[PDB]
Amino acid sequence: GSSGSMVKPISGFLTALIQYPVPVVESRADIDKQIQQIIKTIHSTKSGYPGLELIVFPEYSTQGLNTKKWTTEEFLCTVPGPETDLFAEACKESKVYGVFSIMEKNPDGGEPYNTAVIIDPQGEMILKYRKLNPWVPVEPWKAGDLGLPVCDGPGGSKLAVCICHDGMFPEVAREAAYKGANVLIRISGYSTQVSEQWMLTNRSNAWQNLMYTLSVNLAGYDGVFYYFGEGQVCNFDGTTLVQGHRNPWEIVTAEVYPELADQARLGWGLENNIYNLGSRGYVATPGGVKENPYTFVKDLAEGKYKVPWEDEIKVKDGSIYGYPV
Amino acid sequence: GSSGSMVKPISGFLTALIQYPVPVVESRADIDKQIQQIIKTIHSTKSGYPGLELIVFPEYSTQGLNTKKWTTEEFLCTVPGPETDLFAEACKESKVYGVFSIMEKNPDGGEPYNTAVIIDPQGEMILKYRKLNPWVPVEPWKAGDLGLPVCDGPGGSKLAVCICHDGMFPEVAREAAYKGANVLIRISGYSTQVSEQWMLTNRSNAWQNLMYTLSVNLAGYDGVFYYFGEGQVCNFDGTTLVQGHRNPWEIVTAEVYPELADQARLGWGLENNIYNLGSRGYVATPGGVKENPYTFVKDLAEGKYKVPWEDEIKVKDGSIYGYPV
Amino acid sequence: GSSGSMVKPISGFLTALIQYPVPVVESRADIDKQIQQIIKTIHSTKSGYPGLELIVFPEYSTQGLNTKKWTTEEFLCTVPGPETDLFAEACKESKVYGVFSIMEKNPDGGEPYNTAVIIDPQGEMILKYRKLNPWVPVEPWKAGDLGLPVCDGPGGSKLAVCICHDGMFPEVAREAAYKGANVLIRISGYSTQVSEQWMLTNRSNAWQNLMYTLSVNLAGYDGVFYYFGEGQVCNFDGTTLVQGHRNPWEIVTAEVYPELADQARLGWGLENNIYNLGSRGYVATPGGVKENPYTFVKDLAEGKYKVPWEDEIKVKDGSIYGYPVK
Amino acid sequence: GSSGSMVKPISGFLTALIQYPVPVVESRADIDKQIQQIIKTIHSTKSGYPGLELIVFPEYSTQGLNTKKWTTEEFLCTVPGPETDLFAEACKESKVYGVFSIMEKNPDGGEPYNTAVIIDPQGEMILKYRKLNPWVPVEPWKAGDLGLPVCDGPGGSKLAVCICHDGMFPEVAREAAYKGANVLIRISGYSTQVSEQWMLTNRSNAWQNLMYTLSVNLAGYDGVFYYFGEGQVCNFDGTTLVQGHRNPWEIVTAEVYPELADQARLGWGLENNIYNLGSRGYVATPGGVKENPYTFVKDLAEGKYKVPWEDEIKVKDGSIYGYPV
Amino acid sequence: GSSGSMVKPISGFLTALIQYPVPVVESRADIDKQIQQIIKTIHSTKSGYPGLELIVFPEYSTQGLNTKKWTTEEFLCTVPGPETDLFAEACKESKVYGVFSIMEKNPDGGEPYNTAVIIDPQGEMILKYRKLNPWVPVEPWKAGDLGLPVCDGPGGSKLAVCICHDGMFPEVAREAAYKGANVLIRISGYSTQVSEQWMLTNRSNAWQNLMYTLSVNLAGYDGVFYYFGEGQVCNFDGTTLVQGHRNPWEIVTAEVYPELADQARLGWGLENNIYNLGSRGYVATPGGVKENPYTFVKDLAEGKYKVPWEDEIKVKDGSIYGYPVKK
Amino acid sequence: GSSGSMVKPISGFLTALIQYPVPVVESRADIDKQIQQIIKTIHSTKSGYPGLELIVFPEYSTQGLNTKKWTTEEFLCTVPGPETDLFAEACKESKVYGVFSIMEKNPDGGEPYNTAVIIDPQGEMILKYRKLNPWVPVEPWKAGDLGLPVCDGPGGSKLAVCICHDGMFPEVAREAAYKGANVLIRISGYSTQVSEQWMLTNRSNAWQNLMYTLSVNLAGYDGVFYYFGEGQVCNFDGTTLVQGHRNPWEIVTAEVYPELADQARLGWGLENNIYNLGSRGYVATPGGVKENPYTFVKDLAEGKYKVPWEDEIKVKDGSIYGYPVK
Ligand code: NA
Ligand code: NA
Ligand code: NA
Ligand code: NA
Ligand code: NA
Ligand code: NA
Ligand code: NA
Ligand code: NA
Ligand code: NA
Ligand code: NA
Ligand code: NA
Ligand code: NA
Ligand code: NA
Ligand code: NA
Ligand code: NA
Repeated sequence: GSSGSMVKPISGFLTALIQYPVPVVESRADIDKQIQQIIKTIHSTKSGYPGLELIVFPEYSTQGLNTKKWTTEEFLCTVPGPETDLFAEACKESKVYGVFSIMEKNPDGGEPYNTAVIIDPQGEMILKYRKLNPWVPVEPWKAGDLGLPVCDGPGGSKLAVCICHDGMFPEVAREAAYKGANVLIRISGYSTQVSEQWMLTNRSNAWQNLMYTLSVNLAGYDGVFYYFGEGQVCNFDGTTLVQGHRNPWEIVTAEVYPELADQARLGWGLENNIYNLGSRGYVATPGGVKENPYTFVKDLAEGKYKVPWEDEIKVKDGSIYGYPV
Repeated sequence: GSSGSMVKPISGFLTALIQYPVPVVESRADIDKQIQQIIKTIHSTKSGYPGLELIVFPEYSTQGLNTKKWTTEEFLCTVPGPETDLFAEACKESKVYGVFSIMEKNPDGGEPYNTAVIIDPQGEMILKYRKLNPWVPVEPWKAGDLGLPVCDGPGGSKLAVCICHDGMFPEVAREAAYKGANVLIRISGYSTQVSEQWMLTNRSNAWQNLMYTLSVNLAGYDGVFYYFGEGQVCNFDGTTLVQGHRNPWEIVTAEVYPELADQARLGWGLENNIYNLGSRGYVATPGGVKENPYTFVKDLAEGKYKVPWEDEIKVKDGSIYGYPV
Repeated sequence: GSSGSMVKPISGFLTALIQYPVPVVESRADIDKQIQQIIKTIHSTKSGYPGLELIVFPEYSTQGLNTKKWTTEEFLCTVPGPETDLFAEACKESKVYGVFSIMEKNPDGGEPYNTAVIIDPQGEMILKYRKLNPWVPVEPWKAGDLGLPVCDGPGGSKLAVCICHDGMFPEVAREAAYKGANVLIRISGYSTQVSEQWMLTNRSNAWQNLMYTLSVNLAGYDGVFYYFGEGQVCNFDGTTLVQGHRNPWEIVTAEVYPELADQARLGWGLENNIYNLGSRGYVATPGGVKENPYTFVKDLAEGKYKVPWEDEIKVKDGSIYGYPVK
Repeated sequence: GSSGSMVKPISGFLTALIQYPVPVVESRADIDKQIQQIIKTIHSTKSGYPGLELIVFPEYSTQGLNTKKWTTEEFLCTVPGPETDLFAEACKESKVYGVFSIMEKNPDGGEPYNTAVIIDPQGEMILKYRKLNPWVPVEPWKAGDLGLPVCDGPGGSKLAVCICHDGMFPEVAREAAYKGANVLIRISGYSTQVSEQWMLTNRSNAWQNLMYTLSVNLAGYDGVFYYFGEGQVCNFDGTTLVQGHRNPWEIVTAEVYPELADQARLGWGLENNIYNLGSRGYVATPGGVKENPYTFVKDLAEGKYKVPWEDEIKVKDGSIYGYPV
Repeated sequence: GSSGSMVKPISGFLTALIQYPVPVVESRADIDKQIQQIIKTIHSTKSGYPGLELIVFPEYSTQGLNTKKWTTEEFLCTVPGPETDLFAEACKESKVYGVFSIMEKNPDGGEPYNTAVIIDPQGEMILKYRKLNPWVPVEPWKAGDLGLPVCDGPGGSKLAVCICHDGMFPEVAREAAYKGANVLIRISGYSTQVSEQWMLTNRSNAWQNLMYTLSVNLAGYDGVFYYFGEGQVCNFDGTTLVQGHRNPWEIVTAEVYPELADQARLGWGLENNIYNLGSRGYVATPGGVKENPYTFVKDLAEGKYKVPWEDEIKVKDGSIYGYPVKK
Repeated sequence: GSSGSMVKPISGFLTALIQYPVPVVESRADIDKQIQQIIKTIHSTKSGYPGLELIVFPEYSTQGLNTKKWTTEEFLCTVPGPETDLFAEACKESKVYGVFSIMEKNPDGGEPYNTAVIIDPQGEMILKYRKLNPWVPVEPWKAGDLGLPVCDGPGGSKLAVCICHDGMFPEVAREAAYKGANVLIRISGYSTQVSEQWMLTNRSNAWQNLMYTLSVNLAGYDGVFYYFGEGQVCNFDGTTLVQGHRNPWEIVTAEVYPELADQARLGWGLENNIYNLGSRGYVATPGGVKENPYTFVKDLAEGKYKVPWEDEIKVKDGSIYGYPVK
């Protein structure tokens, strides 16, 4: 990749990551005002960067983090719904791919999901993802049930999205890559608690999988936490190409060349780790050793991952934040 | 942890990571010479740091990387054998735990293993590990078949060792932690190709698992590659506490406090990721959702991990380095 | 220490350092407004971080830096007084230790002090400190007369506070440690002039004394200076564990483990400097050489510290900032 | 200051800091060898940098750290003596100021001193300093008894020297400045244990006192420790101007402008800390408050500095390193 | 230099670089507001830093970047004019040198210029510079026609100013030095696209010419771009002495010692590059070889600089930003 | 680019920059030893990195910096000559492009040149460059007279080479780019005096020209100077991709993708500076303003570049290093 210009590059695409100000949301009218602001930002960012093809908004940019109201019906939406339809129309008008965050009413009447979507330049929803790893114990969201999907994006990209806490699990980035993604998008609403670990994992998620990472967090203060922004683009070898600071409204742009990541995946010998993981020691054993050597992988596959100190873990429900058990 | 002093700390232990000069080895006599030099280093390092409890030598410190001879009978050892017995006697005399690298004859006559051992202050071998992920296509070693073991170490530690390339797989660090390790040791013989990614993964391996990492590579030139050294100690939150440069014989020391990592594992709410991985969204679903959402985990567990571009991967054997297919 | 979570750690405590926006204060009503905002921040920060035990506000967070009014009666408070009582009630309700800044009317009628207090989770004032080293020539405050006190804090801590400019004097950090502190708190209202030296001294103050440092400055623009924020937590070996940027309202949190600093003080050989300072060369001389080798220490002790170029120093009063020379 | 050229600057002087290889010294003949090497280095460095006025060698550059022989008569010298005479002749011939390290026989037959000298371009010894703060418990040296002297140096400098561990005490840098020094020279023989804290204190020692710092350590391995080098020049505001790495024989040069430090001392208002220390709150109290507010200063002045936990300190003699009672 | 205090240093001067908030400007009334705010900032900054002698405002601090109105008559000014007269009165009252940005009506009726001025402590305009390298294709400004002037400044300085994109051309910094400048001031209204390259070029512009650099950008969001601030002072050897972050209203101050740069220029042997450029290999050839070895220098001098891939360059007019393509 | 693997990438090429130990050279026999060692390094490096296409050796790697002997006939070579023939045979055998440094006898008997060559995988010399900017006053070399040439390299590259001090002149990097280079190679024998400025200029040379930079210096001590190594690969936007430290024999490798730099040159709008330099303000003036605004460019083009303080410059000959003046 590169820090880029304002044009569609010959190889690849231009992205803008928006360090969107954290919303303070008290009612549905406030959600409508965030929707209008997000839409305004799509058009304005396209006017400033005419070659733009992928614009990325953070987790909670639509609805905020009003922890006293965020699972009320007033604060939830269907996906797709009227709100994603408005985002879609704006993506169609500006001819961009957009990434949006919606807290989603559960269609079966159970606990709501934390959802991300990608909409293409024709206004079609091409990816819907439900956050696999809610940020417990503060978050009430149901664990996502759609796996980690991938879609075709601009400039030969294969895109996956993950949300905030998801990106701390190397299993999320590995899965994205395994499903074919050469660009992992991470949209986020973290407080300052993990500012260093955000940058660190954006780099490791990239390197381990020969995959670009594009990552952005909300920025500013909502009366409880400060959200750090730190929009970040990492090359497929883990090198940071562009890094935002902690200001509301910082825009982080870069040229990304997906073909280079694909080529490394096809071409690399030493450090072709995405391939090596499941085909070990291929010089000694033609084709590589396929059997799994990791007990955690077996246990997790079987739905019985259990750390040996689990009985002594103190925080296992939401009571510390006042959620009923 | 801390950059420390030369004493046994009240809560933990003192470690010395040796950026051992890369050996140039032409015969078994040269291996004997390296053995003697390693042993000399155990005693000298203990004399300089009287509180020392864990001394760590890099991969290939015993035998070098003579790629024309490294799988000949002359260049291989049994584990345990006379060579590990000499290391053991030195650990007993200096009253330290030691970590050593031996290229190991395969007891069935097949391809040899790349092995690491931990020996305790009584001279007992308490851990034997065979490199799970050889550095293909340059390395001829058989994929390890002993899993990733853990043992009791000094200062309340639970130690695991991995070797070089292994530490680029987040699955290795995750497995170590899952088996109970609160300190992952990475012994390494990498060339300069991965200097940045070495530091990056030592940090991410620590953070993702609330685990200390202690990591050291050979240093210097062997006539083919330059080996970067870069001994590194990372806190359980991923923060680098001490970092060596690229000189032969640099010694990197630090105080490590294993109980702090155990306590974070028992105590942390937000970012208790080692627990969260297999018990998702516990606020919405009491006890957490246990079902595996990752296709790669299923496929790997089933011995059928296969990336979707596998047929187009160019490097699948050792022919580029002159190994017969 | 560590960058931490939102829980009370098993060995220590969780702290939040608030890069409070610099207040623009024109009247007593504005001071009341800041008090309300500080109190609101205590409750809101505790709700976000349930394990929180120590919340730290910067210098001038209560009253601002209105240099045309800051020594008028309207802009000063008694310590304790109604304002610290309101802070105390908030610390009691949220069950936290709090650190606050109050410009203090001098009880004898002389020049006012720049004061910091620590209030415990029962709402008791457990520490009162008057700034030893006013930021001259801009600051009008009387040099502090209470020494550098220490108190018991959360998680086995022994806390000391210093204010802004104080932390540029290694003598301040040394004194805190010598009085028993294993955590030095620095509350500050600096402009951008010293941004780099802020971070540097927070590290050196820690390392030299085998002591944690927790330090935070106001952030934002007041119409004259930009205040840099840069909340910072340093390990007892000087390593920065967490670092804020320059934004108003950034919260910097960390886990601190005071017992690790105490243990290093008891255990370290090489680099046990807090002990070595006054007991030199103990291998050659059993018990160490005790006699003072520093002329500045003697002179300062005797109230006659005088640099050899003192007669040629140009700035010796507040006239450059329009203070009358008295 | 500046990273400079190879000329005598119009306002100041050029310095070369030598990351001299740590000597391995087994006899007096080896000490003679180091003397010859040091002298060779004076001449060669002057030939390379014709404007050079101050060359600085590290602690133990003459005699090494043979901890089994370093207090024997064979390994000690008188100061002045034949060895400093040879250094002096070399300074005279090359027309430079030089800074040298000698372990010094105690003229009364008691424990030896660790000594530094400055010799001028006429071959006169203009400064003799005995290490105030031996690095206990490893070092056997008697605590210095000459205070912290200052002398006139090149380019309007007032020079002080301190040794290794001394520079960890802010009281040493403060004393140098109080005696009139505008350049503090730190010659050192530290192991890698304090690499970070070396750079940190070289910066703080400068900033706190509006003083340049010029600091250099031995580099390389002596069979026990690795010595980090890291020659460092800091501006009077604490900014690092030039920084060496950890290699034997690295030369760190810089232009230093002493009059700029003197001018800041005369001119600065805010942050004139060297003046402010003993004259507090001068706006409220004309002339400043002079009384000492620091108990440690009183106690130290009275020869009774005693930390409140002193009875529980574990390391109070050299027994951990095998020094008798 | 040094991070400094708030006094006039004995050898040099104190500067304040203002990371002025990017204005959102809809009308002339908004331009008048910015003028008042700039003036307020001059007085307030002087009150905070009594030794201050040079205050620097960014490009577009007066008029913003309203790309739909920025070349209308309502949004342009004459230089000098009533607006620079108000800046001048404020410099006189506070006794400082000031650096200001004005989008300038072209006196011949052609396309407007992007202009910077320096005003001295007596309120006299001592430098006027028209941006040589407009930020194309977004900017409509006429390429500057006044060269790169220099003037006398405080503390023995010889000042030059350049504007934003200008500082990406090493030819600009070289020219400033060649004309005698020992301090190059760069005033800027860049978006985040070049945040790293800003810091990099401020250092290289300094080192290559044995020249101090003082550089500052607008900060904040205007509804289209985020402007990064990053006020920066570099020593004459390229070392960064002080660095601002990306916040609106950050003030970056430093002591600068111009005489140290002059002395290096007179004194340095190895790396006296500003001299070496045009007198090569003087040990082998007494006086140095003077002939041009660079084809680009010849071509540029002759007004025929043409890169060998020029015919394939895609962006050669303003159409991608909706500017009509003329002639 | 990328930190890469050991393979020929699908879009570009793999390079190895050798931080070759500084030679201490006392005679022609020592030069022959360096030639053998360089050749050995070509073969060994190819064995370690089978996809390698470009290997780069530093300035003075063949002959050292024996300043008392370096212009004697014994220490000089012809270019081409037997020595470059041996390098060429090694490049042919290993199938790599190689970059070498030779101090070159002047064919007219005058002062010698400091020369760099590029040899291709068929053993053909495809580029010869004489150092334009000798490192005065220490260097005795004649100012180069061949301009700054360019050649075709591996992976669609257009290569230029410059030598040490040359890379401190932005005019050198600009010229390389103007002649078509998308990869500038800088081979160097600097002392530690310019360590920081080396890294800085390698980045600015890249960014200003939308050009990759590949740069490497000798490393180690020769009895006079320490040579810093610091092999460095910069992306065409100025971002450092790989950075060596100061050790002898460090090998710095990277994948470089020349077509990405060409594409940015064709495609970029904002910051297409290599184009913008000579066609200014093209929105206001169709085609851009072509007239030169820089007096230094006019003066230099006219062979009359003269700084206004030139009469007061103190160092104008080699006398400070003992070179006779005339
Ligand atoms: Na638009
Ligand atoms: Na950007
Ligand atoms: Na269990
Ligand atoms: Na593998
Ligand atoms: Na297995
Ligand atoms: Na423990
Ligand atoms: Na994993
Ligand atoms: Na330099
Ligand atoms: Na200090
Ligand atoms: Na790599
Ligand atoms: Na000869
Ligand atoms: Na020739
Ligand atoms: Na490399
Ligand atoms: Na010409
Ligand atoms: Na000519």
